[PDB]
Amino acid sequence: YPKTGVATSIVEKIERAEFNTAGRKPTVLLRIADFIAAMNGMDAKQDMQALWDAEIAIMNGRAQTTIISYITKYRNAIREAFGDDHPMLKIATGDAAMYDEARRVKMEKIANKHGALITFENYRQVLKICEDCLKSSDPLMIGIGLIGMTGRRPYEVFTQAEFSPAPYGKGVSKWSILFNGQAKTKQGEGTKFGITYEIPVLTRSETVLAAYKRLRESGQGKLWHGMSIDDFSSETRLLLRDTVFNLFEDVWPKEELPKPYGLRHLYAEVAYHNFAPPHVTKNSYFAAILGHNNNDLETSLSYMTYTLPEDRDNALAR
Amino acid sequence: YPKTGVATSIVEKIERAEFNTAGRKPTVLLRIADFIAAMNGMDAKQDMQALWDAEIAIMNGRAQTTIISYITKYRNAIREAFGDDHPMLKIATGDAAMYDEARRVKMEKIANKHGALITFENYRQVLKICEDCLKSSDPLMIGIGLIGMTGRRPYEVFTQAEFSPAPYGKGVSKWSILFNGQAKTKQGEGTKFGITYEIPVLTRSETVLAAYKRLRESGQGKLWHGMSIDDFSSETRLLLRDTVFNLFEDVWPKEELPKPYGLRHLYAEVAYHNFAPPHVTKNSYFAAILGHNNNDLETSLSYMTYTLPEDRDNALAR
DNA sequence: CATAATAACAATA
DNA sequence: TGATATTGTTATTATG
DNA sequence: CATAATAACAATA
DNA sequence: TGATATTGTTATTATG
Repeated sequence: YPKTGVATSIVEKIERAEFNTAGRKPTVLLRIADFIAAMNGMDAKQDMQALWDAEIAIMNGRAQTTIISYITKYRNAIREAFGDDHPMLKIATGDAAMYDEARRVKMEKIANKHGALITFENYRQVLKICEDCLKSSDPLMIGIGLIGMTGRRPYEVFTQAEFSPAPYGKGVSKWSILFNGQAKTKQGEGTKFGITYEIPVLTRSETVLAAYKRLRESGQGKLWHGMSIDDFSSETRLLLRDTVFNLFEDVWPKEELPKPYGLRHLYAEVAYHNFAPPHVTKNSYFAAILGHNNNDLETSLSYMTYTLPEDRDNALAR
Repeated sequence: YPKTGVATSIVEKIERAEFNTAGRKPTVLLRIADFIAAMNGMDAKQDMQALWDAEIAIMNGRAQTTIISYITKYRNAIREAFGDDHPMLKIATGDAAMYDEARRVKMEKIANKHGALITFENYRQVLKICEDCLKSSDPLMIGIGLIGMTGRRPYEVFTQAEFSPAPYGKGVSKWSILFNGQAKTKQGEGTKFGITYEIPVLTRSETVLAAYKRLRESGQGKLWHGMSIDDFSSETRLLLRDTVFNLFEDVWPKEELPKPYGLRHLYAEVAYHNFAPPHVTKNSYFAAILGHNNNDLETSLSYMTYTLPEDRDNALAR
C-alpha cells in the first residue's frame, strides 16, 4: 500500500476561500488537511492510532450525527489520498456502539412518525403550486415544480436527471416518464445506479418533459449540470430552502415547516394513492418509484409521513 | 464459572422415548447429550473449540436454516447445564456469514411477496368457517376458530392466552378484547411480555370470550394449558395441520395451501381493512395488533401477504 | 454594529 | 452487518 | 410390507 | 448488530 498522497478535493476547497469576502474559517477542512499531511510517511499502526485518537478527541462535544458525518469526511479523504487498501481505514472509524445508537434513535423517530401521520389538508394546493412552478421563467422555480411533480431529489432535478417519454403500448404515457441518474447509489446488482426506470408523474408528461428542457437550457441550468454535491449545496441550498419556505408557508400542514424533501414525501404518498396496482404493497410501491435498491423495503418506511385528508375522511367513516 | 452440569430437559426428553412404540431415534438430542457430557470438566478453550468443531462437522450437508436451528438447540443446552457465563457460549455458534446469508434470503423472499400479493378471493367464507368453528364441541376446532378470529398464534390460543372484555367508554367493546400472554418475547422495555393489550376481533367479543371459556374448561384444554412449545408441538401440530388443511382446502387462494399461520396473516389484513384509524400506518397497525416490540416495524413486513378482492377491485378502478 | 457569505454543525435516507 | 451521500440549520466571519 | 408415531429436518417471524 | 422461538414437512422407525 502507499505511504504518500494528497486529498486534492480538500486542498482545492481550502485554496478557494483563501480569498473570501466573508464567512467562517474552514477549520474542520484544515484539520482534515493536516491529518492527511501527518499521515505522509507513516508505517506504524500505533502511530496512526494516536493521530486518529487526537482527531476524535477534538470532535468530542459535537453532536453524534455530526461525528458520524465528520468521520465520513475523514474516511473519504484517506481514501482519496491513499486508496482503498490503506491500513488507516481499519483505524479511522466510529465506535460500533455509536452507529448502533444512531440506528436506534432513527428507528424510534420513524416508529413515532408511523403512529402519528400528519394530515396533509391542503395537498391539492401544494401540487398546483408545483404545477404552476413548472411554467415559471426562473429555473429555481421550475426545479421546485419538478421536485413536486416527479419526486426526484433536488440534487437529481437540478444536477443530473435525464427525463424521457415512456412508451405506453404503441404510444406515449401521459402519467409516467423515464428517469435516469439516481443519487445515493453505487454500482451494483439490484441497484438503480445508471438505470433508467419508469416513474409516475403528478401532471401530464408532456408538460414535465418540456419544463425540464427549459430547465436544461437556461443559464443557471448549464451551470448546475454535473455539479458535485458540495458545489450544488453551496450554490443553491439556502436559496432553495428560503424559496420553498416562502412559497408554501400558508398551506403546509401546521405540524411542520415546508422543506424541499417534503415534496418527495408527499409525491410518494400521492402517487401511491393515485397509481398503485393492487398486487403491490405500499412499501413495495414506494421503494419502486423512489429508486430504492432491490429487496430494500426498509428505506420506504422513512417516507410514510402524511395522510391525505380523503383517507382521513373515509377511515373516519368507520 | 461452573465446569459441571446437565441439560435436564434434553436428558428427560431422551428418557421418555426410551420406551417408544415407534418413530425415529433421537439421534440429534443424543449428540447434544454426549456433547454436554464431554464438556463436563473442560477448562481449556482449545478443547471446547475442538468438540464444537466436531459437532459442526456432523451438521454439514444439512440445510442452513436447519443448522441455525440446531445451533440454537446446542446453545440452549449449554445455557441450561452450565449457565450464561460459560466460555462455551463464545465458541458454539454459527459463522457470521451464515446468519448474514439467512438475512439476505429472507429479505429477498419478503420483497418478492410484497411485489406479488395474493388475492384472497374467498376470505369471507374463511372467516365464517372460523366463526362457526367457535361453536364446535371439539376444542381443536374452537382453537382454530380463535386463531382466525383473534389472530393469536396457535401456541398462544391453545397454551397460554388470557382473554378479557375490553372497556369501551363506560361499557364493553363489541369488536375488541384484552389479550395477555404474548409468545416469542423476553422481559423488556417496549415489549409485550406479560403485558395485556387490546386487540381487534373479527366477530362479536361476547362470542369470542365465551368460546374461549369453553376452550379453557374442556378436557384437552386443561392438558394444553401451560405446555412447553415442544410438548404442544408434539401433541398437536400434525393434527392441527391436517384439520386446517381439510377445513379450508376448497376456498383457500390457489397460489398457496391452507396452513394455520395463514389465519394470522389474513387476520392482520382484515383487521386493518376494517379498523385502522387514519393517523396510523399499516406497518404500525400490524405491529400494534400483532404484539410486536416497540419501534419494530420490520416484523410487520412478513405479514403483508394477500390483497382482499375489494381492494383489488377498486384499485383496478383506476 | 447589520447583514450576506461561508463553512461548521447537524439531521435524514 | 460496515460505517455513506444526500438534505437541513446556525455560528462566525469580513466588510458595508 | 402399511401405516401411525416420533423426532429429525426445515422454514418462518 | 447477536445469534431465538415459534410454525411447518418428511425420513425413519416399531409394530399390526
